[PDB]
Amino acid sequence: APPMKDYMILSGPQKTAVAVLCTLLGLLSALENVAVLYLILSSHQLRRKPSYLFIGSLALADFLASVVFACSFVNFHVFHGVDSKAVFLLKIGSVTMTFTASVGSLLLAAIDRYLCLRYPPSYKALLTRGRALVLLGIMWVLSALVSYLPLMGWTCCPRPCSELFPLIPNDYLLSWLLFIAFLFSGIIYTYAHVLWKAHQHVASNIFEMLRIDEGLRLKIYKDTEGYYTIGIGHLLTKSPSLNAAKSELDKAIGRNTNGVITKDEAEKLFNQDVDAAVRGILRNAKLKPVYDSLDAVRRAALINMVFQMGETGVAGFTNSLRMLQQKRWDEAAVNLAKSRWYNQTPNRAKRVITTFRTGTWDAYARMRLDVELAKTLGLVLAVLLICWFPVLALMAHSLATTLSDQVKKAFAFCSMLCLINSMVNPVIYALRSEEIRSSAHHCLA
Ligand SMILES: CC(C)(CCCCCC#N)c1cc(O)c2c(c1)OC(C)(C)[C@@H]1CC[C@@H](CO)C[C@@H]21
Repeated sequence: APPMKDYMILSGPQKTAVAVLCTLLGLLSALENVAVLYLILSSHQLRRKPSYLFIGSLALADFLASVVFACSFVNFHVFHGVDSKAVFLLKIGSVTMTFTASVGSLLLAAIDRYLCLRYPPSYKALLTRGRALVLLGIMWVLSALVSYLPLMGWTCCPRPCSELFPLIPNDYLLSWLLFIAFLFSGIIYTYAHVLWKAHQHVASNIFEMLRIDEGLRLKIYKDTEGYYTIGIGHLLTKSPSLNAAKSELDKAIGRNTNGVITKDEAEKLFNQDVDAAVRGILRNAKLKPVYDSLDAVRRAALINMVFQMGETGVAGFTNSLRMLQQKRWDEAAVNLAKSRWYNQTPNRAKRVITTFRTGTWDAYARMRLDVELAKTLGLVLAVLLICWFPVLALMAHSLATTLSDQVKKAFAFCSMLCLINSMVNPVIYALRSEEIRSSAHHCLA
């Protein structure tokens, strides 16, 4: 077995360099984690949600790691400290558990977001307050099992020992690294899916715009005016007869629908009405110049208006139409707010008016705050990936070839990044998370 002092390498000023960085970063990391752990339990709206149970569990795994790692790293390297032979297997095992639990905490946070975005109405039933804690425990137990194995019956006896960590073999590290790479593969595969489903909800085009405003329905419905309609506002007949509307439906689809149409039929019939709306605007002397100046987003906002009150109606908004052509967005936004169209349908008008001033689909963005929560995580996962890649790579190199004191020195400075990662992560939540930033004004006082 190799000696304990052989793993202590400090070429003069690098001993006081770890002493100034590791002690400052480790105390500052435990300062932010405690400001997050209490914050989740302090606010009534944050404690109930399962997403914040994984944010809290990360801060819990980070707080304990920030104190256990910074204590034992400065102790062993800077002050040449050796507590006991059994206590060391406890120190290392405690660091191994707290940092593995940070990874696992984020995997559950990534799984939480996958279910939320992939299956949104079935999320609240697929993931409950209890189920999240059951998943937390399972993750914490498997964290402790893989982390304390050396402490238990695993140690390097006839098998070669690791040149980075004392008393631990190459075979156990290989096992933990492969286990951690399995947790990372889980994170990468689950989050790649999270970004794909988040793009689906932020995706906008006119069909998805008017789907919100007009209201999609594959069954025959009645519009505000009282006439029979189908899909995205496709008025069938003004007539009070449903059988007349049912006949009009079979006429417009070319099949015996019996009151129900398919989604791609509603999309077919929609683009049929959009093409017809566009032609109407073009064959309108007052509307065409306005349409000519508007972009792919603002053009859709005008078609939205033509869908609502027809070409002859929209053409009447001469005051606003002049501003839309002159690109005076803010002046048109306030002028349109002074219309009867805003006084009759404020809900829809505000959104339409916004698309005219911003030039963005943000006004029609579904699940925006739940989607921005997935964005927060992405950055947290990026930092995690950045900081941990050099540390794990040196541990992988350790098992394949023999490494000299020059590599051993470099590993100690990479180990400092885990501490930086755990310090940076609660700052990301303190800046992006809107629910945390909104609670930051009330909870602290
Ligand atoms: C943060 C981490 C990268 C976690 C790796 C988990 C172990 C893998 C398994 N299974 C890590 C890196 C370290 O360099 C060390 C760590 C933990 O723990 C203490 C107790 C502070 C050690 C003190 C003695 C040093 C000997 O050179 C190694 C120090």
